[PDB]
Amino acid sequence: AATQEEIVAGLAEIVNEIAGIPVEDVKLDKSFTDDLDVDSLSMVEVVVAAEERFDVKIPDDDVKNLKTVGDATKYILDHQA
Repeated sequence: AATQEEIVAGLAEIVNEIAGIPVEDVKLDKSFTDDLDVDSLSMVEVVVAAEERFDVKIPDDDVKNLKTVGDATKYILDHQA
């Protein structure tokens, strides 16, 4: 279980590990594979550590359709426990 504050703010922690993007820069209007740029191939590893964080369940086949954390937020909320 998590909140938007865990998703948005929390992702930046994970994103800072995976790639090294600022711990507040992974905002709702910040697209992972566009504005953020998070290694690009390793992006699934962000998912893994995010799944670790929110306890979310998002397989590679599922995550392949995301964009920003705006999408990720309501998405992760429905895909988490």
